[PDB]
Amino acid sequence: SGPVPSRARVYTDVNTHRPREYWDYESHVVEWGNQDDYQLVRKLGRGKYSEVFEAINITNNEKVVVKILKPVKKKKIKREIKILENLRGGPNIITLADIVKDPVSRTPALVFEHVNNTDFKQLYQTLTDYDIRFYMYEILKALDYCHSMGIMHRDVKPHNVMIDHEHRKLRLIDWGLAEFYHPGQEYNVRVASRYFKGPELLVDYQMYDYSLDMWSLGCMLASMIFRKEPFFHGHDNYDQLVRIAKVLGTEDLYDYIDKYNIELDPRFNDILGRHSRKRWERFVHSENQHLVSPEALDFLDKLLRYDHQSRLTAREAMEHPYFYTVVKDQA
Ligand SMILES: N#Cc1cnn2c(NC3CC3)cc(Nc3ccnc(-n4cnnc4)c3)nc12
Repeated sequence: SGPVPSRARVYTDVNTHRPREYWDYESHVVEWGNQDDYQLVRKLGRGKYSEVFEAINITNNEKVVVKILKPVKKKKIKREIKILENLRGGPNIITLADIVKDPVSRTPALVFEHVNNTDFKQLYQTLTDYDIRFYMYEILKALDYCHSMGIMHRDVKPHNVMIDHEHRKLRLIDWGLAEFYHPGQEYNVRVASRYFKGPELLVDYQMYDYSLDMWSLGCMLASMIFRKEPFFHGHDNYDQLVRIAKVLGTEDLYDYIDKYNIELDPRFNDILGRHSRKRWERFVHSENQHLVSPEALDFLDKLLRYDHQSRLTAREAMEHPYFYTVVKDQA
């Protein structure tokens, strides 16, 4: 007779108190700049819904990044744009600088500030214990901000974090999966990269919230401190939950599904089984030990919970002892 509802613990009603225009993005009319202000220098990457390029703004000679959209429902384009406009100027959020359209193709393109990134496959190996703490704090600033502005990112993962290590500068990018949180709303669970999916997505619980992002942050942290990328390495969406169960154990999994009355896919019946909750030490070794501390593990344990209501908020995470060195240094 149905699954049990959930409300976010924090920033629950923030969009309700706003003018409709703020979250009702289908009514947003898009303000188009001049496509001839930007000349593409070279391709930077691909996506599911985009091709990305370095470009020059010829009026100021500023370097710029251009995300040319593949055909996607116009609703989804207005959402990314609206979300980006709402968040502009927020801490460690990428700045949307312009929106242009090819006058012939009619293909839309988003123009962003350039960050002098160093790709994470090279950067993460160089990273000290202190660096991980510093950049994790920087990410949490962005997440607390967007959550406080009524927005879930829903795609937090290393590819979506730009770090200019030289200037100790971080930007959270790709708001193309992001959505507005409204209490009661049932969301698409076919979101996020497999390795970063929260249990709520994996068991098809739709009434999820900001805390989804905190799970994915936990996945990031785990891979960085344990130097194991990715941390939960499922073969598919089913085996992804099993890879999690083999670590957080099945006891809390079934208490979770019980608490929310979740109709578990029949196909999980075979493969899930019974597994104990492991201790973090099973993942410590001499190569990664210098990154691992009791603080780090305490923090990680409080991100990585099945029950979304029981995970740390961004603000609570920022107040954790793991960050005391960082908070002191920022004053
Ligand atoms: N936004 C943004 C942004 C800023 N600097 N920077 C850089 N800087 C590096 C020196 C080159 C690379 C990059 N790359 C990609 C690749 C693939 N997808 C995206 N993307 C998808 N949706 N939004 C962005 C970005 N994106 C960005």
